[PDB]
Amino acid sequence: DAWEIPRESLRLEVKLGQGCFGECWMGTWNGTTRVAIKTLKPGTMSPEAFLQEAQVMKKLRHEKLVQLYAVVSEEPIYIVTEYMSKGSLLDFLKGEMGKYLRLPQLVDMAAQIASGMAYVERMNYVHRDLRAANILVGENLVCKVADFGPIKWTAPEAALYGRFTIKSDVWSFGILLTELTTKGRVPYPGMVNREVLDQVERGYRMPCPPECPESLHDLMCQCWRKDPEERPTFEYLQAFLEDYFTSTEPQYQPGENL
Ligand SMILES: *[C@@H](c1c(-c2ccc(Cl)cc2)c2c(N)ncnc2n1CCOC)[C@H](C#N)C(=O)NC(C)C
Repeated sequence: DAWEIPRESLRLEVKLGQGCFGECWMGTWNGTTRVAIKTLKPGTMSPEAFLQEAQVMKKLRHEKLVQLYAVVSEEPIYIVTEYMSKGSLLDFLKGEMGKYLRLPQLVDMAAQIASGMAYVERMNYVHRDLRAANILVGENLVCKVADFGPIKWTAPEAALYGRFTIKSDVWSFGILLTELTTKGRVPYPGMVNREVLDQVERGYRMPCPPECPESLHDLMCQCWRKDPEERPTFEYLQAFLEDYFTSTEPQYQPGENL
């Protein structure tokens, strides 16, 4: 295992995250290079359980998935990755940084996540938890996919029958598109989880968010088709979002919030 590294090489400066699973920090690796590090509390999560997501980050490599750098596979376990300067995509949209984002940047972000997911698609994996809080933003508004181990984001066939496919990811990607256009507000405003399952199942889909182009709401609606197989591919979505402003919405004018 060439991914393995020694311990004195990690300085853990700033503390970013925590919970049941363990902490995650900003650090340094061999004195110079800036990294992000994620830790394990041995009590709650088991040793072979926490490893799970790191075996998965070894077998994947793409400019839009957060990159593995090194691992310390002896307790307490450490996982080392590139440092995404600008935090979770959800915080970014909610906070004072995201009030000035308009459609052109928001669509470019969507296209980058779509790229990363089209790579997941090609490699026959399934994400399961694709949403704005597990997208990390970097310098120059680079967005990358982050979690490798919630009914408002999960497709119904998945939430009800455990059927998690790349098509169930496409559903979630559609909800992610509403997070990008409402500055990271919670999808299904006012509805609690049990009420969302009922409504969705009976055909309800979110309306076109204010100032969102109808062509982009149509796309969300393709991603939310009752039938998994009539939802588009990430290859299709990528290509669509990449060319948005020539091929679909060349008329685009900026507005007050998009
Ligand atoms: C904390 C975290 C990470 C991160 C993600 C994945 C891995 Cl394997 C290691 C660390 C971040 C990175 N890479 N860059 C910048 N910020 C990062 N954070 C976000 C800080 O959240 C406040 C990680 C995430 N996301 C986390 O908190 N996860 C546990 C399971 C709660």
